[PDB]
Amino acid sequence: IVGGYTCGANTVPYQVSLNSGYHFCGGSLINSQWVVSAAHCYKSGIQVRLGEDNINVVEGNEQFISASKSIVHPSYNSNTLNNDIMLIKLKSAASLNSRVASISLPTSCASAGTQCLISGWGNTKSSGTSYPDVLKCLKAPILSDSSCKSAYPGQITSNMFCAGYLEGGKDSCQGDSGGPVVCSGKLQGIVSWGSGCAQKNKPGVYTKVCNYVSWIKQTIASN
Ligand SMILES: [Ca+2]
Repeated sequence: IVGGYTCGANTVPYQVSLNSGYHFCGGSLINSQWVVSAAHCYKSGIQVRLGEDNINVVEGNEQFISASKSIVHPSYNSNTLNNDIMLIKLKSAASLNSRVASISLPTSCASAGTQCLISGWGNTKSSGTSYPDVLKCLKAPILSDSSCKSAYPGQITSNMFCAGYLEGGKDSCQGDSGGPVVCSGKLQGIVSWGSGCAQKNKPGVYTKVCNYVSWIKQTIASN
């Protein structure tokens, strides 16, 4: 997250870190057994880390649970990033509490202008590199589909939306991928892609979760 703030420990209780020896992507806890992330984050050998603030220090509220299964969306295209969503099942159920909590799925799509919370452990610099230990947060609005398409000609599908600031300076970034965009208490987006980070006229692009609720629910119900 570039241009954001320190969230505070366990203030974003649905945020998870995906770990394969090292943090590599975010995700969102949607029930005791299942995490939502980006398909481009797929790899084997995932350990889900819940209850994290500093990802390099054991602070006392963590739950580390290995994934048993991951399910990339059936129509994910890694070239275009269309349908950049995947589900990860935990080998054992998380113990839900005030600091480890699921986030609700939306019932309707969000609108441009809605303010959302974007979070992660990704790069905090737009020109260099600096990776934080503690969770960072950014409040940002959803942008109009016409502004989004104009920013990224030929690249924005109906399964994507833009959020952020056209002036630059405030965005998600590498290492935030897979993490949440939460608006009014609902998971509306997944950190997906962008041109660099925090660049003028190049807002963040997010997977549009509302399009996937029926796939998420039916997949969980049979897996
Ligand atoms: Ca920790």
